[PDB]
Amino acid sequence: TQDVTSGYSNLDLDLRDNGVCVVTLNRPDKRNALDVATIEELVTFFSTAHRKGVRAVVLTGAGDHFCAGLDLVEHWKADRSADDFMHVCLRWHEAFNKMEYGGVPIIAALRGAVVGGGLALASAAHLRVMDQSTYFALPEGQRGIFTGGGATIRVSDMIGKYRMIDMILTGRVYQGQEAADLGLAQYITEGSSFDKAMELADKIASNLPLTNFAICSAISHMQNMSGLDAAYAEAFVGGIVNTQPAARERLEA
Amino acid sequence: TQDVTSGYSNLDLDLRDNGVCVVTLNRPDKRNALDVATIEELVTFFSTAHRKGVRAVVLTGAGDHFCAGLDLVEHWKADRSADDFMHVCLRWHEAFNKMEYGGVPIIAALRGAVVGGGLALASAAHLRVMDQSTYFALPEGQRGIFTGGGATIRVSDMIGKYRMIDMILTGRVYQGQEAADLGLAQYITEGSSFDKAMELADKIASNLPLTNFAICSAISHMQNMSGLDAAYAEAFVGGIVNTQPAARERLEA
Amino acid sequence: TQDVTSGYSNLDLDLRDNGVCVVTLNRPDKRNALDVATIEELVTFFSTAHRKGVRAVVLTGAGDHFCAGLDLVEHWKADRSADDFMHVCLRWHEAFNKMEYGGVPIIAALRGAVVGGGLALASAAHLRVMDQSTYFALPEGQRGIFTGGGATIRVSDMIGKYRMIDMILTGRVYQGQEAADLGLAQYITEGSSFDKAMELADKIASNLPLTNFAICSAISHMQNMSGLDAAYAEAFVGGIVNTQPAARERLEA
Amino acid sequence: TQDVTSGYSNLDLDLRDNGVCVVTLNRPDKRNALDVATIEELVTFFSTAHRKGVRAVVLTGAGDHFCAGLDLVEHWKADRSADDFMHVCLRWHEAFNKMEYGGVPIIAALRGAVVGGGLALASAAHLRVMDQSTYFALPEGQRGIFTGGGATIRVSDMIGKYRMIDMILTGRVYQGQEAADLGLAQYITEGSSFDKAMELADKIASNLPLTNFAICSAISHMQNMSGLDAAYAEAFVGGIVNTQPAARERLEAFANKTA
Amino acid sequence: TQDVTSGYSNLDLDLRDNGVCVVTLNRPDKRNALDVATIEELVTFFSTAHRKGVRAVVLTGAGDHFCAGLDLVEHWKADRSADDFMHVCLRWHEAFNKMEYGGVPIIAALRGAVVGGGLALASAAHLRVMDQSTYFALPEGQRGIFTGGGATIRVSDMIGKYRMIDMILTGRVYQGQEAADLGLAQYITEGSSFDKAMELADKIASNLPLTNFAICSAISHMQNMSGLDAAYAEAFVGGIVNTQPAARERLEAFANKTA
Amino acid sequence: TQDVTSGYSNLDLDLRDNGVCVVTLNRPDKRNALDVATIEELVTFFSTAHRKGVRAVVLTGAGDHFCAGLDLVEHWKADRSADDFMHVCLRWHEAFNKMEYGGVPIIAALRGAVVGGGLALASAAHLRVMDQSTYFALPEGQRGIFTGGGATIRVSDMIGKYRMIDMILTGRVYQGQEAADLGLAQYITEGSSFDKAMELADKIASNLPLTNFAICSAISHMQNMSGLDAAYAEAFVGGIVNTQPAARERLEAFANKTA
Ligand SMILES: CSCCC(=O)SCCNC(=O)CCNC(=O)[C@H](O)C(C)(C)COP(=O)(O)OP(=O)(O)OC[C@H]1O[C@@H](n2cnc3c(N)ncnc32)[C@H](O)[C@@H]1OP(=O)(O)O
Ligand SMILES: CSCCC(=O)SCCNC(=O)CCNC(=O)[C@H](O)C(C)(C)COP(=O)(O)OP(=O)(O)OC[C@H]1O[C@@H](n2cnc3c(N)ncnc32)[C@H](O)[C@@H]1OP(=O)(O)O
Ligand SMILES: CSCCC(=O)SCCNC(=O)CCNC(=O)[C@H](O)C(C)(C)COP(=O)(O)OP(=O)(O)OC[C@H]1O[C@@H](n2cnc3c(N)ncnc32)[C@H](O)[C@@H]1OP(=O)(O)O
Repeated sequence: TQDVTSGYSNLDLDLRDNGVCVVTLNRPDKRNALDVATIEELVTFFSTAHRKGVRAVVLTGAGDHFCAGLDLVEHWKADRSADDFMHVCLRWHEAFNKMEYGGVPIIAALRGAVVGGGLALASAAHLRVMDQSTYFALPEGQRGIFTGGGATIRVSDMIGKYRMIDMILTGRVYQGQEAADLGLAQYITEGSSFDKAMELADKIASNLPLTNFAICSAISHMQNMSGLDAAYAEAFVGGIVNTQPAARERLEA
Repeated sequence: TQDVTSGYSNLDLDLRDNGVCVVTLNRPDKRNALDVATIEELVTFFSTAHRKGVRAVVLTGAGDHFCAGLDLVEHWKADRSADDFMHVCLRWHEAFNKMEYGGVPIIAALRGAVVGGGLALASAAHLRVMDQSTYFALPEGQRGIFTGGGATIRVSDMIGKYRMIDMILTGRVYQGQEAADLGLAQYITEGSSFDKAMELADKIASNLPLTNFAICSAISHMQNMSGLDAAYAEAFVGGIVNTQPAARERLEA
Repeated sequence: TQDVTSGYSNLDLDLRDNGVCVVTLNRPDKRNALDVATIEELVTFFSTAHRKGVRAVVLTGAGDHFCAGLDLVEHWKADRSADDFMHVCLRWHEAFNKMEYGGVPIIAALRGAVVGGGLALASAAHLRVMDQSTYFALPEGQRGIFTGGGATIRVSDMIGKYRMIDMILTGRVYQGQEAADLGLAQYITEGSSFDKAMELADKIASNLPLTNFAICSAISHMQNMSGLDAAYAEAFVGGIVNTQPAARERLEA
Repeated sequence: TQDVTSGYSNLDLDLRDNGVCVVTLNRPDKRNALDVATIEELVTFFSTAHRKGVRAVVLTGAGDHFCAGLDLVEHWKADRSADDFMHVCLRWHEAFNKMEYGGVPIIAALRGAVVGGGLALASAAHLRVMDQSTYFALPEGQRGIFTGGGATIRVSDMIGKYRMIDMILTGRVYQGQEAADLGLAQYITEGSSFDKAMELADKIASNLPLTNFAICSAISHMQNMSGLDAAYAEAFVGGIVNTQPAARERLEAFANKTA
Repeated sequence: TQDVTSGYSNLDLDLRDNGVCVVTLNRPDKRNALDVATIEELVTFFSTAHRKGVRAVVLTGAGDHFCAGLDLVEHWKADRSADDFMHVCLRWHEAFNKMEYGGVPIIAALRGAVVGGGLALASAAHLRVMDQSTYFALPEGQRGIFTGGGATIRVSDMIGKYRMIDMILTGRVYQGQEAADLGLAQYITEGSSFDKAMELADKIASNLPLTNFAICSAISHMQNMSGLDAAYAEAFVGGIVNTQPAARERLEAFANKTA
Repeated sequence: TQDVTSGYSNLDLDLRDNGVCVVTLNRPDKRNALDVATIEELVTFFSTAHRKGVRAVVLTGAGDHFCAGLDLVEHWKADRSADDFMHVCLRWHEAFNKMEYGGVPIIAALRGAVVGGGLALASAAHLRVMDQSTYFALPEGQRGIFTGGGATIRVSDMIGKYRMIDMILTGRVYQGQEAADLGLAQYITEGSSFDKAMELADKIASNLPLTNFAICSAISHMQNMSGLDAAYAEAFVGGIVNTQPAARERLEAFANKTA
């Protein structure tokens, strides 16, 4: 429906009949580099997806490469001051925080380069599916750049603080089974990562809206707390989710 | 001694001469599903084990399956309100928090199904030993249920926040070497997981009570703090543990 | 230069022309066991390395073994009170916290035994390179000792809280590819770990001082915060690092 | 300007030439109770105020009472499920978190009742100015319910965890100088709270945008961290704010004696 | 009832018909010093009070002094090792954490000395009522020792980290209105603190059990989190408490004008 | 002694026979503005004071004003890059964190201006004694800049997050009894703040070294944790401090009646 798919210049959207929305980064000529305009579009989409009824998102990059990172051309031309760039980083965080804590399951279908800000974007999804062409790296460090978008936060949760520091400090590249085993992606396929992502998304979309909402917002929040306080919060999350009428019906079913 | 082993209807206890207590979930006809009464028995046992002198616990399920999770039959019949269930979840947390932070080493000897609330229980032990029949999953999500018992907290520490979200979101199953390598169990055996657990427990029971106490309570607490404040707490833990007379004797020995 | 290399009795220093400083634990006759005097030397070196211009550190042990841990001979002879030892532990933390958050990249070239306090020291480096002779363990637990130096904090980040508890509780030893895959070291070599560490250090030293500084201090700090507050801090770190003139020059370059 | 004050209904907006925007809850016949429509307007306004160039906000309620809290009528009628209401609460948090961490100085000009969700709203502003008619309460318990809008977090920061528990647990009312001294408001006036709020806002709007942004976002974030980690973050905030070109003229003013 | 008040020795218990239970430390000849036996009784009582249906607790000390703290005699005599005493402290925490996070409203009716561990005990209650004879101190330093029972945590929440450090570092004594204003007690009376505590408790007991449970457990937990994460948890607490069937009658009372 | 008071320039040090060391900022003609050289001396002194045996510190400023904050002249002239200044701020934190968590009791004897970084410095001490000439402010905004030295952390702990935001956001000045009551200083005197500080310090120095160390380091660390985790840490702190041999004589003093 146009109410979900229109309004974006750098994203191509395709809403399926079961509520799965394919969100395709659409600047293939620039390897889907993320400029401020695209980030704002991500903020808008992920701020409203839940309320608009989107049941799950399959996030992919148009072309052979998922995302080449922050748009360094725009950055270089903009000749940003430290405060201008700090502000740009907060917009990246607003988009990625809405993805991580927004409650709509996001499954990234990766191909080719998932680098720098592109790895930050991939990390903001709940699930990642990589194929035989996919590789991960934070190569900007070699050119004096500190990766943003919360990669230092999310990639540390994915592969461990020390492997994350190794990646940004050395520009080390991971791919194939090695990358999956490291924790960069939960799924690796010999075929189409898009098709595998759709299979996962369709199954997820068939689950209860509230249950998926809790799974895709409460767990990240609880990981930010002491486990002794998270326990208490979890009891309230379980109280609401597990006593919903639709849930009771499924148990009976 | 009856002072340690009597008083439980759903648990079968066997106290060995070296202080190792075998705690066996004993509802094999229901695949050791955890109902409120069993949870209360776990709260009682783990609230008092340290003060009663138990040196280590080998936790296992009677039968071919460790634990089938929360008792969904009791749940369905009870037709719980959100607040009734929130309260039931707090009891699960009281039992599992007493296990994790209580200071008595717990070694789970797993077999067959370790699912849903059963994985939450297994996660509350310090060590897990799995065998060739053991498998892990959080299958309730497919039926609209959010897993409780702190699995979102402990399993995230075990396998990573994103693999934990993947498990609850998709119902994904892990077993064999793959599960051990993922972080679901530190030990995998080709033989008896109970026998391997006993070997581990006997060695642990031969160590100093206070040292084991600190290992099995302080580390979980320190992980809940900033590493800069945990450092300070660790200095005091080390100060008390490492200057005990029994410790000095062992160095000399 | 003497301004960087002189002043240490238990450490041997070698400053290379590109700012890489080799810091060699130098008590090979005692397997580089760490006594209070050596710890104080580590506090001094790592408190001043950044301001003295050191660009990266290659940390190694003289001889066939990296570090045998806390000096148990000094400990036993000192017959320390709980408060005396608590104070000794705070000095270990001061040294290791200066290593972890000080902003100077530290690459440990490991060989042989990396045990007890020696594993705590290795863990305080950002990167670890192990060879075919390297092994890791926390064997003091068997003799009633709780490992200090923040190993419970850092090793948990490296291999997971539960694998860390397993190591201290059982004295379990890891080595070879198994240890690297577990997360004990990011690099494993069939040749010289010192040579591989130097290769890494030389590449790191060729990067921008400020970028390396942020990578080697900000990430550890952000991991101590809720991801929602770390996001904000990261924006300011990115703002300062990514708008430095030297960075702009490298983009143009 | 039309791009800042247009499109709203429950809120009345007035952008002054110096960048101060007066945001008035405009449902006086309902004592400005916050229903879902009004919360969504607050989410919209505070999500974009900074980027739209608003320099400061004076938040007030039309009529004799600032805000009576959650619209209990809409709530009772909707007969909400626990998940329906949890979702409503998250919208409140989206609005109030944007107010607290958004970087735009907000000064609440209070009058009369500042109760329940109304106190949650007042607490989400950086500064509060109360007058002699202002009174504070968390009467939720009386209705048999729990507060929301982050009142348990913000009011505890304002008056202390134990005084916040006392307020919701007993329904205790605070007003006058006692309320100001307790920490419910930094300013209390014998006259118009609105005029005092405008005075504060005009002075704030005359300061540097970046500096106000940091003050109105960084401090709340640093309070959520261990002080040892917050110190490191503070250094980066100061590094960016304290070396901005716009501050050098003022630093020079001190160098001599013009300042 | 016998299933609530039986089996104790160091504590005297009186369960009133409205569910208010009066818990009295009963060792007046020792100024109610807390020895290990008394702490275990507090652990037992507060671990089960909620499930036993206690609606509110009025905690008080027999005699002229609320509680003189750790039983120094038992302590000195036991000549405890550092690990022995660390274990004793953990039992204190088990009792006091159950009081703070247990969900049962606790109102302390203070008189005379509320010192050392005695202040730790008073701090573990949600509300404190002091009279004109009440005084507060953390004289541990004088004995050459550190406080316990979570006083460094709770008293800092009550009066501020720096005032808490001042108290233990100098042995400074607070009393009267000054103590109340400092944050040591929310209520101060010219008469009987016990009667004022009972008034508070009876009103609290007339509110909804679930609502009081949330107020007396959720707020302390949310203070331990970043405010951004606490907000999410608050939404779930409100979702459950605010949609409970028992609250609808009261919401209706407001819908009209009976309320 | 020469091994404690030698080698400094910007600081004047006087070690008294009872172990109390008077640390005086000695740049009165500059109102004791903290430049990089002075911060490095504070880092050096507080990094070693505990191991050197200093029992307590009385921190004061030469002249009529405690400390005017960051040396704005050096700052303006250096025309620092954001990273240069971030690094300067980290040095400030190294000094102030060593003061707060170092374990050596610090008592600030204030006079006149305690502003900007000067308040950050005063806030890093455990106790503050103000006189009738003392006034507090965070006038950074006026200079178009942000505070530093952890003022956003420590002052928020002292007077409340919202009063701290008010101070930097409006430049509001506090003084007299009002400042003391707000939480800016635990002690206010009609006479000499220095003499009152010395009285406090001498009494503190007469207590046990280990006990003071814990009080002056453990409490700040425990405030950075969830209260449930802090309780466990407190038990270990108490285990070590409360069983120290040196405290038994004092415990015995109570056993009888000599105490
Ligand atoms: C995210 S969790 C949040 C938890 C909470 O905040 S619960 C609410 C707490 N907050 C409270 O419990 C505050 C409840 N309200 C009051 O105590 C009083 O209304 C006031 C003290 C605020 C003002 O008194 P007054 O001047 O006498 O006005 P009133 O009581 O006669 O009410 C006038 C109208 O305002 C209406 N009104 C008034 N308050 C609301 C409302 N709150 N929702 C809906 N309609 C309302 C009232 O119904 C009337 O509507 P009408 O009959 O159509 O003319
Ligand atoms: C988890 S860490 C906790 C750290 C702390 O709390 S340390 C203790 C702090 N707390 C303190 O340091 C408080 C110390 N006590 C006092 O200052 C006073 O006793 C009071 C101000 C509380 C009351 O004064 P008063 O009415 O004159 O009573 P008293 O001082 O004559 O004492 C009467 C009896 O109570 C006894 N008594 C009194 N206090 C204790 C006790 N505290 N342990 C044991 N027996 C005690 C006292 O010994 C006497 O016993 P008796 O000789 O057999 O008749
Ligand atoms: C880590 S981020 C920290 C952020 C901040 O702290 S920013 C600063 C906040 N802090 C402030 O904004 C405080 C600014 N200072 C004042 O408001 C006043 O100087 C006082 C109220 C503190 C004292 O007033 P007064 O007795 O009239 O002294 P004065 O204003 O005549 O100044 C006398 C000398 O002290 C010098 N002086 C005075 N303050 C400084 C300084 N602050 N840096 C350098 N030189 C200074 C002043 O320049 C003069 O130098 P001179 O012309 O060579 O004789």
